[PDB]
Amino acid sequence: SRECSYCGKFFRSNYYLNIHLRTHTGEKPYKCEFCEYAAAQKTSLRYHLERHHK
Amino acid sequence: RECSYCGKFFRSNYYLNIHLRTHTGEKPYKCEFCEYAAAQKTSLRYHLERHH
DNA sequence: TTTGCAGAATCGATTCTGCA
DNA sequence: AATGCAGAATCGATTCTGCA
Ligand SMILES: [Cl-]
Ligand SMILES: [Zn+2]
Ligand SMILES: [Zn+2]
Ligand SMILES: [Zn+2]
Ligand SMILES: [Zn+2]
Ligand SMILES: [Zn+2]
Ligand SMILES: [Zn+2]
Ligand SMILES: [Zn+2]
Ligand SMILES: [Zn+2]
Repeated sequence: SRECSYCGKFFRSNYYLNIHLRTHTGEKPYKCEFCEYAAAQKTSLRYHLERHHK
Repeated sequence: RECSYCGKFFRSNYYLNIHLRTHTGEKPYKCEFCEYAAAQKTSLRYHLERHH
């Protein structure tokens, strides 16, 4: 589907909905290799690398 | 009135003392429903409103 | 159509400031 | 002058979206 069962928002793709759901479930598949930080989306990890590891 | 962490200046020593918590991580405002803690009163007030 | 990059927009959470 | 409440202003870690 494309509707979030938590917050009711409607998305352009099933693909992004599934990413979106991570924000409610707490799943965070992108692990920082340098510390124990994890992120739901790729952009958050990239930002984390640029600012805490430099 | 000068902070030694970020070099910023503040209007009073009273607020400078509060400001330092942003760096030192001292969080005297404590939620009585969960383990949340805050440096400034407004943060605790916001926390209580939407969460509890 | 489904996946993905990349970075701007968003808005929760916090800091700063007007006034007492 | 020093303390303090309360809300305006700001920030930034994440979500969202133009584009491919
Ligand atoms: Cl304390
Ligand atoms: Zn949702
Ligand atoms: Zn969208
Ligand atoms: Zn890290
Ligand atoms: Zn480090
Ligand atoms: Zn400082
Ligand atoms: Zn709480
Ligand atoms: Zn929360
Ligand atoms: Zn910003």
